[PDB]
Amino acid sequence: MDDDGTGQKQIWRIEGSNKVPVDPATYGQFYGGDSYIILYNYRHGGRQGQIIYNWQGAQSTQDEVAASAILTAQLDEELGGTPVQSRVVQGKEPAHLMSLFGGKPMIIYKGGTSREGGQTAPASTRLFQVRANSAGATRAVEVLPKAGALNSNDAFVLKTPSAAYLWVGTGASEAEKTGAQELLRVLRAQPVQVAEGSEPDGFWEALGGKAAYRTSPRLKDKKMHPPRLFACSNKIGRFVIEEVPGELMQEDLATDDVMLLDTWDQVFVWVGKDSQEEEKTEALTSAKRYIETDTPITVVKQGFEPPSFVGWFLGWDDDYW
Ligand SMILES: [Ca+2]
Ligand SMILES: [Ca+2]
Ligand SMILES: [Ca+2]
Repeated sequence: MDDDGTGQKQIWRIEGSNKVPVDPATYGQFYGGDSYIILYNYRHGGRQGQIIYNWQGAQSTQDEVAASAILTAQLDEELGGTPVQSRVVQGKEPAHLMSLFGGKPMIIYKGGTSREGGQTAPASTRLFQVRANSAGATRAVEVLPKAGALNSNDAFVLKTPSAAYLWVGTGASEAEKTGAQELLRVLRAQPVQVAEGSEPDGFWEALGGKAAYRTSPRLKDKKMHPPRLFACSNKIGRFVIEEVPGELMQEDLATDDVMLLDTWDQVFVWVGKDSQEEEKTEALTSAKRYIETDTPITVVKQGFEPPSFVGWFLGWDDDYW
């Protein structure tokens, strides 16, 4: 999409059965627990156009997904059936959508709203994982503030009532460091700059104590064969393996299948709890063959993943399943 993302946009959040305007001063910040509709009006190549992006946060509920479908059909009809329509799940945003925020990162908070609970309040201590893709599109995703949530490949922002830290993994890019700084501007906090390996005591204390975290030779590498994830299933009646594009999200791990994560110097074979034995056997055979055409093969089970695996994902919830 050659359009530059600087057209007029309106953003609404699904709240119950309605779409509700988002504060225009916070465009670019979204709750991961919610669904949104973005109406983007632009002009490119001498012609006007409109796109509706329907963005589904990773923790948004089925009720909100269904509500969004009604709301977008309504909007579509209101506009006379003119917009291009695009459905996007968190982590799978196209470059064009990432460009709508003036070069700022997409910031994804924990929580959101629901019919029952209303708007959740922010935690007093917060941790965000800041990751950029190869193209430079940057996401700052809120996670639980524990030492184990860190990964060497990315930048992190840690905000507490009394302090703020910008932790920079050895593998973190300048886009990630910049994105972390933009997040800190939104949080209205001035950071202590912390490099991986020289953390001050206050940093670990703020996280509830020092602990091992998500690291490996490849996670620590700054240069970047960037890791590829594959879904392995025999559900269609024969065994096949296909790639999972976009940012690597925990939801991409199919609990009824086997997943291959190739980090180049290692291939993980992740076994879903409801996957059949044959899917593991064939995934192991396929992985060995991939490797041999041109390296550890590490088997991991759902719910028992090692930090070296979990570090490649953008956010991880220990109680996801
Ligand atoms: Ca919600
Ligand atoms: Ca990174
Ligand atoms: Ca299966």
